[PDB]
Amino acid sequence: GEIAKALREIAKALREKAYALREIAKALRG
Amino acid sequence: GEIAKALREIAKALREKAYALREIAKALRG
Amino acid sequence: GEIAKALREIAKALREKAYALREIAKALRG
Amino acid sequence: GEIAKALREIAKALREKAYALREIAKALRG
Amino acid sequence: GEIAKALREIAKALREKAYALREIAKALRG
Amino acid sequence: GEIAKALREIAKALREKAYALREIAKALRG
Amino acid sequence: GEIAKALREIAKALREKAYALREIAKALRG
Repeated sequence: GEIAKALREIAKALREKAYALREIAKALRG
Repeated sequence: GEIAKALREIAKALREKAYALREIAKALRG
Repeated sequence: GEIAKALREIAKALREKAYALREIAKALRG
Repeated sequence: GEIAKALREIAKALREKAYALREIAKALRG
Repeated sequence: GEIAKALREIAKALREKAYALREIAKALRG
Repeated sequence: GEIAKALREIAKALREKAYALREIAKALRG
Repeated sequence: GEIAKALREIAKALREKAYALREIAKALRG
C-alpha cells in the first residue's frame, strides 16, 4: 500500500540520518 | 492519497536532515 | 483532511530542524 | 480529532527541538 | 484512543529530546 | 492494537535517543 | 500488518540513530 510504502521511505531516510550520525562520531574520533 | 503524500513529504524533510548531518560531519573533519 | 494537514505540519517542523542543523554546520566551519 | 491533535502536538515538540538546535548553533558561534 | 495515546507518548519523548538539546547548548556555553 | 503497539515502540526508541542526547550533554559538561 | 511492520522498521532506524548518538557521546568523552 501507498501508506506502508511511504512509512518505509521514512525509515530509509532515518537510516540515512543514522549513517550521517556515525560519520559525525568518526569525525570527532579523528 | 493525501495522507501518503504527506508521509512522503516527511521522508523528504528527513533526507534534508540527513544532508545537514553529513554537512556537520564534513565541518568537523575540516 | 486534518490528519494530512497535521502530517504536513510535522514535515514543516522537520524542515525547520534541517535548517537548524545547517546552522550548526556553518558555526562549526567558522 | 484526537489523532490530528496528537500529530499537531508532535509537530510542536519538533519545533521545540528546532529551537534548541538553533541554540546549539548560537553556542558554537559564541 | 490507543493510537492517539501512543502519538502523545511520541510527543512526550520528543520533549525529553528537546530538554537534552537545550542542555547541550548550555554545556557548550560553559 | 498492533499499530498502537508499533507507535509505542517508536516512542521507546525516541526515549533511547533522548538518553543518548543526555549522554552528549554530560560528556560536554565533563 | 504492513503498516505496523513499517512502523516497526521506523523504530529500528531510530534505535540505529540512538546508537550513533551514544558513539558521539563516547567520542566527546574520549
